[PDB]
Parts: sequence; C-alpha cells; structure tokens
Amino acid sequence: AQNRTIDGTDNNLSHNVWGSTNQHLDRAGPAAYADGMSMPAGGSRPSARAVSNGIAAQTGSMLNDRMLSDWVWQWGQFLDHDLDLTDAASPAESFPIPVPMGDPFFDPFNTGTQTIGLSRSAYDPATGSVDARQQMNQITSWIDASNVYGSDMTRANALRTMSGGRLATSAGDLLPFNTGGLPNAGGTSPSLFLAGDVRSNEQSGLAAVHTLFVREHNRLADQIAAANPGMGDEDIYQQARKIVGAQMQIITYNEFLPALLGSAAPSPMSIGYDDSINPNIMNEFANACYRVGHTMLSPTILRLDNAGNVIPHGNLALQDAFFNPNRIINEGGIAPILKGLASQAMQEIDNKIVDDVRNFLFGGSGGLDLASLNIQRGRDHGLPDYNSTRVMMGLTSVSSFADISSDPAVQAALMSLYGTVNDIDLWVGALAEDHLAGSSVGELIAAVLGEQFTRLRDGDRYWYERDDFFVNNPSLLAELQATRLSDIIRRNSDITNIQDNVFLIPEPATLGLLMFGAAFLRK
Ligand code: HEM
Ligand SMILES: [Ca+2]
Ligand SMILES: [Ca+2]
Ligand SMILES: [Mg+2]
Repeated sequence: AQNRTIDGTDNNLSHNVWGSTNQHLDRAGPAAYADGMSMPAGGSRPSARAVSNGIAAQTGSMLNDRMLSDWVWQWGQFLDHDLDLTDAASPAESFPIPVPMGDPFFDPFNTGTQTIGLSRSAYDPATGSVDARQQMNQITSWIDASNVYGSDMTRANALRTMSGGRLATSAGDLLPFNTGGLPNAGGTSPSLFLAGDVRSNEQSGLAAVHTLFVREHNRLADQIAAANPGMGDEDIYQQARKIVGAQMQIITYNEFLPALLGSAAPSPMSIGYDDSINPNIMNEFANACYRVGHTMLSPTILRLDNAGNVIPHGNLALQDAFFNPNRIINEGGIAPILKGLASQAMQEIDNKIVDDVRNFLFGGSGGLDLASLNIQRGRDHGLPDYNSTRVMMGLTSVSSFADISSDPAVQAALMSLYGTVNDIDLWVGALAEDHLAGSSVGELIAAVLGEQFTRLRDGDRYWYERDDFFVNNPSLLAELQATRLSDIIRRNSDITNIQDNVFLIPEPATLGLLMFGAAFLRK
C-alpha cells in the first residue's frame, strides 16, 4: 500500500510540504513581536523568573482531582515529541532571563545580576527582518510515530537493522546506543540511547516509552515475517511502522485525550479527509498551551514490581532521571517505570510547578527553571497575550482577573505581576483558568488542544481509519481499534498486574492487596 514519507511530505497532495520537517509553525493569528519583526513579545512584563516566583512556586504536593496517573504527562511528552521540535537558532541569539535580586535559588548572594540562559529558537531565515519571525518545526507535524522512526531518511535508516523489518536494539531489548554519533539531546556520546526523536534521553520515563514502542515494532515485524514469509525487509518495516503509527493515533484519541480533556475531548473518529487544513503545529500550541506537561510532573517516578512493591534500587527522583541511560540499564529496565507511571496520581493542572523542575540547581551556581523557560520561550516566539489568544480562538475576552480564576490567591498573583488582564503571558493565563466541568483543563487550553487535535485527525491523509492498508485489512483495523496502551505494555514486558486504562490510577486498595504475602515495607 502507499506508505507515509519519513519526512511528512507528500501527505497533502497539493501543499506537499505541509506537515513536513522544517515547515513554519502555524499561527492562530498575528504574532506579537514588539516591532512586528523579531523583537520579543512581552517586553512590558516582569522577568519570566519573577513570574515563576510569583505564581508557579509550589510548596507542597497537590494531586490532580480527576484520578489521572503519571501516564497522562508521560504520554503527553512522548506525543509532543511526535508533534513538534524547535531547537536553538545558530548562530546563537542570547535572550537571557533576569534573576530577581536575592532570589534564594538563583541569586543567593544578592548580586542583582544573575540570569537564566536562553538561546532563541530556530526560524525561517526569510522571516523576521522585514516581517514577523516564524519559528520552524523540525519534525513531522503528523501523528506518525516520527518519535520512533525519525523525521529524516538518514536517521530512519540508522535506526533500522535492514533485516526482517526490524529496528536496532541494545542488550536487554533496550534502545540502541548512538554509536554513529547522530544528533541527540545530551550530546553525541555513544553511551546515550538513539531513538526516532532526538530528545529520548531527556528523562528515563520518556526513554522507557521510546523503548516500549521499539519493542512493539520488533514484535510486529517478527510476527509479520513469521506469518508472511518471503516478504522483504522494507515491506515488513513499513507494515510494522504503519501499525505503530496507527497505535499512536488510537492511544492519543481514545485514551490520552479523553483522560486529560474529559468532557472537552475531540471525537476519536474523523469526520472525513479535509485537505484544506493546515497541519503545521500551531506556535501557540507547541510553545504554550500544550506545555501543560510541566504542571502535571511528579517529583518521583515510581518503580514497582508485579506485587506493587518498590524495586530494590528505589523509586526514581525526577532530577536523577535526566540524561542518564544507567537508570534503565542498571536499575531494573523499563518495566518498573511502565508500571510505576500507572500507579501514581499526577500533580494538578494549575500554575504550580514542582521545585524539582522549577528550581533545578546544578551546584548560586546556576541551573534550570522550566517555568521561566516556557514563559521566556513564548516571548521569543512572539506569542499573543492570553486574552488576545482567547479572542483568536472565538472565546469571550476576559475583563477582570476574576474572569480568569476563582482562586483569590491566583487572582492576586496575576494582579501583582501583570496589572492588566490584557498583558498576561499566554502560558500563565492558560494554566490559571478554572477547569471546565468534567475536565482537567480550562476553556482556553481545551479550545487550543481541541483545535490542534481536530486538525491532525481530519487533515492527515494517513489517518488510520482511511489508510488503504487498514481499509483492505479490516480485521487488523479492528484489532488496532481494540488496542490499549496496557496491551502494548503487557506484551512487551514482564508486567502482569496493571489496570486496563493506565491513564487512571488503580483502586486505592489494589497495591496493598496485591502486596499481601509479599510486601516489602522498608523501601
Ligand atoms: C520530565 C518531564 C519533562 C521535561 C523534563 C520537559 C522538558 C522540556 C524542556 C527543557 C523543554 C524546552 C524548554 C525551552 O527551552 O523552551 C520542553 C519543551 C516542551 N515540552 Fe516539556 N518537559 C517535560 C514534560 C512535558 C510534557 C508532559 C508535555 C506535554 C504534555 C511537554 C510538552 C512540551 C512542549 C510542547 C515543548 C515544546 C517542544 C518543541 O516544540 O520544541 N513536556 N520540555
Ligand atoms: Ca510526527
Ligand atoms: Ca501543577
Ligand atoms: Mg533496505
């Protein structure tokens, strides 16, 4: 059958570049650069770090109220790494975040001169001088498992064995090592994993789900070859790839979005192929509204055995999970994490980000604040303010801080940071909204996510329901439709006791009762 390109071209048969690598991020409406060119938006607002301090600071654990597991954010990130990537422009354009004088984490010597580093995002070089700067998406916009296969044929080929349609692995059926020194977040070291997306080593949970899908690909490839001998490597590879790409769509629209968006989730079925849809990820989605992962993040990733015990090498502190393959290689493999993610409730969706990523220090000595980066990134990308974005999406504009949040502490923080509802950073406003009834997000986030996911459903010629391969093999289409993330976890690991919907935490008594007779209580 027809197969997707690796680069996302030739999906839309008129604008063939649409959805492909290196396309512009779309915009919902006009950019808000101060000068209409490249000068950052939000130049009247406080420091991104002052905003982080004033509204994202979290002193205690705050569980979500909809029973959602850590799988919601882990899938969210994995799927993000299928949708969009924008690295730094080169030559580097520095746009540092001023640290408030006396900031207890980043300026404890009261210098008044500390910054958090940020280089401005890559953009189309034909933009940003005489017209608005348009940032580039460096992976395929399509939900096509480019996070497994790569977004260029060179990397895609590097990931393959070229025998039996398979993807390379390392010892213990783990991701292959980057021995060829291809581009990779964390650098070109051969001791880092190589996956379809360059960010796979970012943290161990991400790496674990990347590994899972390499396992699933190889299972499919082996079984296809077994059932259909005489088929060549290329044919087996493309068939397994097409099944895995369909799985990404099915899990995303049937499990993840219903979990996160709830009442606001878009239909999991396409209304039909609309080739007029721009599938290029929207800047305001990629670089604000879909960055709702950071507020969900838990301080620890649980690592559990089949009895629900913490494994001997302990749970994994989020900070210990960054750019370190050994957490998987030497501390129990992927199975404990896959189970663990299903077994803990994520943090609430709100302005608050855990200290583990808001105040990640490397040694005073500098470090990482994901809240500050997100805020500055939205100013780098010329994103419209929160309220303008509401109007861009056909929502009413707010006219008071009470219109944003019914929490008086959130109201007060927004007031004392911004002074007017019309100059709030999109990411901050979006996360400040009261949640829709039956949802874990507010109206703006619902609308922006709803829009993006509607486009990628109806705008993709290889949306799985209309791929000739699945149309011509209805039994496979049906088996795909009945496939959940838990099924993939189970058949590619040694996990025996996991709930069928890994996006929802299990009944409170589950771990205790499974532990009975085998409980390890010293962890
Ligand atoms: C441990 C978990 C996570 C880590 C460590 C992490 C880290 C990062 C970092 C460092 C960036 C770049 C920040 C910047 O300089 O602008 C980023 C970007 C992003 N993150 Fe997160 N993130 C996590 C979870 C999530 C989740 C759960 C989601 C979505 C549900 C998400 C969505 C995004 C998106 C959309 C971007 C922009 C991606 C691009 O287009 O380049 N992240 N993440
Ligand atoms: Ca993709
Ligand atoms: Ca939170
Ligand atoms: Mg070949």
